[PDB]
Amino acid sequence: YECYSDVSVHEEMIADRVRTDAYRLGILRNWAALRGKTVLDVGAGTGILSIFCAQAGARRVYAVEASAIWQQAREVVRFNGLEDRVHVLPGPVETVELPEQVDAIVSEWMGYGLLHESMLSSVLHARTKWLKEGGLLLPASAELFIVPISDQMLEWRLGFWSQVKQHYGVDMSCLEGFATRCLMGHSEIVVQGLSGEDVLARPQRFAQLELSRAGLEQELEAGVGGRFRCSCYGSAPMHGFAIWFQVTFPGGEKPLVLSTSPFHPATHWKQALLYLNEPVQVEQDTDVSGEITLLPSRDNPRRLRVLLRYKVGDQEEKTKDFAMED
Amino acid sequence: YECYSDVSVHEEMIADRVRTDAYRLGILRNWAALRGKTVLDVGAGTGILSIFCAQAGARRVYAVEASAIWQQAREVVRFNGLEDRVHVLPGPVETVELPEQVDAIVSEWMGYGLLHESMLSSVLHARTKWLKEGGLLLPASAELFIVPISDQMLEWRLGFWSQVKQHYGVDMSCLEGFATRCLMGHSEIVVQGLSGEDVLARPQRFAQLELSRAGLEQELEAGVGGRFRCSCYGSAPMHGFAIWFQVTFPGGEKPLVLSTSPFHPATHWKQALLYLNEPVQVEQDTDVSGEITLLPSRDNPRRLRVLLRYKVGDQEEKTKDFAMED
Ligand SMILES: Nc1ncnc2c1ncn2[C@@H]1O[C@H](CSCC[C@H](N)C(=O)O)[C@@H](O)[C@H]1O
Ligand SMILES: Nc1ncnc2c1ncn2[C@@H]1O[C@H](CSCC[C@H](N)C(=O)O)[C@@H](O)[C@H]1O
Repeated sequence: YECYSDVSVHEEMIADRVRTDAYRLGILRNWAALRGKTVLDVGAGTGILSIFCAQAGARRVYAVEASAIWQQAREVVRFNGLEDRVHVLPGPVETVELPEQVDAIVSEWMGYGLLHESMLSSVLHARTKWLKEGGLLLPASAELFIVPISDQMLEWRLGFWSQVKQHYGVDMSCLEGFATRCLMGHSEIVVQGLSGEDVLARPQRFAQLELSRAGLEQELEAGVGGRFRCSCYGSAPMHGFAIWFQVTFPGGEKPLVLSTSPFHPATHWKQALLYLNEPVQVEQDTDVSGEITLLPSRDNPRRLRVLLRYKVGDQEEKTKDFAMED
Repeated sequence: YECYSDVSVHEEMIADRVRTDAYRLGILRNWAALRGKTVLDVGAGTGILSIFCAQAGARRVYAVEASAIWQQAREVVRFNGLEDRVHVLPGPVETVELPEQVDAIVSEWMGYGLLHESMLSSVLHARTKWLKEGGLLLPASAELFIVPISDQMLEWRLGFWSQVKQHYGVDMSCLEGFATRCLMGHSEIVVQGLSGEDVLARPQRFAQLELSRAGLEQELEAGVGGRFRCSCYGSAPMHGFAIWFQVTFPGGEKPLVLSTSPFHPATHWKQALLYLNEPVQVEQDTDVSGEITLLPSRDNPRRLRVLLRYKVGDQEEKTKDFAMED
């Protein structure tokens, strides 16, 4: 059967060493709590996290996987001789039947912008249904950050048309307006990796999601987020905002943090970019504030929508609402 | 209006210096034939080729463009003060009405694998309808090449699963079979850029398309191509074949060749790859032969289909038919 996408998606995740080592170490550092205990792996994929749990000493791991990759998970487990310790089960976690409640849930559920097409609702469903009172959740929480940015690659693309004269003796500088409207004037969230120098101010946490928190499902439906305020470092053309997340694994010891910040090593999640309609020049101490909400799209409840109200310096407040890139 | 794709596509073409300089110089080297003459630019895009023709001395250029980018073409021409020499006209070349027959047609019509979603039929329609007897076609011809290849990036992806043990202490080598079926076992043409070291034998020309040739439209409908034979250079895991094209501009003087070969500087066309179902080991002097045809797909006449019958060394003849990547 056709499976190009199957392999590519899992290759990308497992090739993401930042992600995979964070889970590797985040699970292993909890060995004392996992040794001789049971684990549910929500969305086991190739089974890698389930085998990490077994390495950490778990007696039984339930590796639940909804798509066809479950077949590969079964094979990886059998091949590593762990079929008596890791039970790969097909189908959605919402309807899986387990022989027992579990001591722990592990899951990599995070989407682009944390919440775009994420498995969070499934993890919470599984927590409610299958996790023992006082059970371990790995990771245990997630936090969302926002900061104003100047995107060097975007700047290059905006400038491209004025470079045509130098290359080919045809003046196309008149197309800057066009490029700006097309590249910035849309209402789509753009997934792109930034570096530290693109960041124009101190990043601000705008949401914290404690996965054990009661009523988190209802919060996610209504929208998560809040206000933010920061001050710019120097002269720059601000292009908009970047948002990203981190998730935290409890330690034995200090917690382990898997971060997708532009200051930290790159991951496959990159960051989620929210472009203004056009650049705005900022200076040292330019105040930038706003209010942001992440919520389900109307027409597709799995698709991320962002509501943003913002103010840059002395410019009037502006609204720009986004929906995730196709 | 939403125009992200508009700008990106044209940015990519104009940013492709190999392509754009080839047209720049290919047109300019024909200055003696263009000076004081008329040109039809089929699919003018941003108008760049039309302005090249004006620089070459054309009295009048008809810049015909079917999509919304015509608006930008109009602006570029007005901005360069050439509205009296370059006439940007909206809509498909098939229904454009010109005041006169033209002395020359210029067009960049080539698709991936030369013929995937190409404008060749439109160029030939325009040639028949609008070009004067003995008129100049730029470029004048196209040639197609095939060679057996070993794709280093594919090899890396095939090997990936056996590297997991080293990174994360989980053995996933058992997934090689899976990766191979998924990455090679499909029937899609893959667009990817190769280097000279991926090429396993002397490339063979398998088709030549003379754009003035009578009945070329009927050839394209029936399928273009032919047999080929070559001999491998050394020990390698052969993954399949790469195909590519060149187009030729007559000189004043020697012709100018725009090539998309893996031995030549990279272009946005890259090459079109035809993977075997699994790798085959070849050695010095391993004979590789076959027959290849490029033709319209059944369900979408603009989509490229490739019929391939091939024989590697002592292995029996095999058929594998492909259709272009979604
Ligand atoms: N409701 C659900 N129940 C079970 N599996 C699900 C699910 N929703 C998504 N999935 C699966 O969850 C996986 C998430 S990707 C993470 C895979 C693996 N745990 C790893 O870390 O490498 C995908 O394979 C997807 O098919
Ligand atoms: N039948 C047709 N008539 C007119 N324009 C067409 C056409 N089919 C495709 N096009 C246009 O032809 C262009 C080809 S891309 C090449 C654009 C430009 N000449 C350059 O070299 O940079 C696209 O803009 C496409 O919209």
